[PDB]
Amino acid sequence: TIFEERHLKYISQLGKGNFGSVELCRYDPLGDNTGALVAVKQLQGPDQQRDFQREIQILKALHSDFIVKYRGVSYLRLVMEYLPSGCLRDFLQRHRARLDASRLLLYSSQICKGMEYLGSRRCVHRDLAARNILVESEAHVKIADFGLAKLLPLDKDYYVVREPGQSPIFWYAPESLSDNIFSRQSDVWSFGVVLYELFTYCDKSCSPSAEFLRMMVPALSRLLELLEEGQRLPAPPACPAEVHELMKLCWAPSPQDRPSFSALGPQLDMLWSG
Ligand SMILES: C[C@@H](NC(=O)c1c[nH]c2ncc(C3CC3)nc12)C(=O)N1CCCCC1
Repeated sequence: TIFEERHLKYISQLGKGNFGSVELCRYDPLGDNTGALVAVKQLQGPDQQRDFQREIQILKALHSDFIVKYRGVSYLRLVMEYLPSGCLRDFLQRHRARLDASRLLLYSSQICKGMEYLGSRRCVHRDLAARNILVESEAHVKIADFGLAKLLPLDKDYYVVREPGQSPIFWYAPESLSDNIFSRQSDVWSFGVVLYELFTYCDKSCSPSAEFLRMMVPALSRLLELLEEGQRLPAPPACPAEVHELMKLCWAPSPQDRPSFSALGPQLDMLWSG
């Protein structure tokens, strides 16, 4: 669980995003190109470093088949398993022809259990989106990107963030947009949007962005008015009705009226079997 920097050998960039990068490296103590591939996160500020230390301790404490696996650290860097299939967003866009409704329901279920495990750990993810879900195998996904994750204090069930969110606005719960309030129930909001991503196969032309522009002053405020009015994303083409109903349930105006991940899971399992 401790990796010497000199044995970690740079290959390429996997991702870039707010103050950090993920790289493909080979952990290669023999120096001969035979070592295992790992994904390595690092920062590129005094506070981001503190947040980074917290992100590591959170992921180190997580153990689930549906959460990207922590491998160790190097001292400054976070070492993780490397999933060559990349993110679900690109996987969906590429393998559209092979993934039927069941597969999509299998993914949904797997993400759901993962989120149920996070909630049980008192962890709010804050950035659930298909781009942050990694693909382990054609029938297995894992939640990643804990850079924004917060631990809820025992006394509270919500968290308030001082500075504005830097992710696409179309994934945020209304109370996050208006008051910077994040909770396990704002995660359920974002999960509804992830479901929408799965059943559109993250098609760009019917993405949240594209759909918002079609429904029509600051964009953040417009989106708020639309959601306040009860406007919502439409059923993805060929989307099963029961699955769309689940989205709308995740998109309940008030966080208390959104179902828990533990309630959702059973329902997704039944639809998967249905
Ligand atoms: C989502 C996050 N990825 C990870 O933490 C990964 C862990 N093992 C992986 N195997 C393959 C990949 C492919 C997708 C690039 N990613 C990962 C990431 O890339 N980013 C972008 C940079 C900032 C953090 C979020």
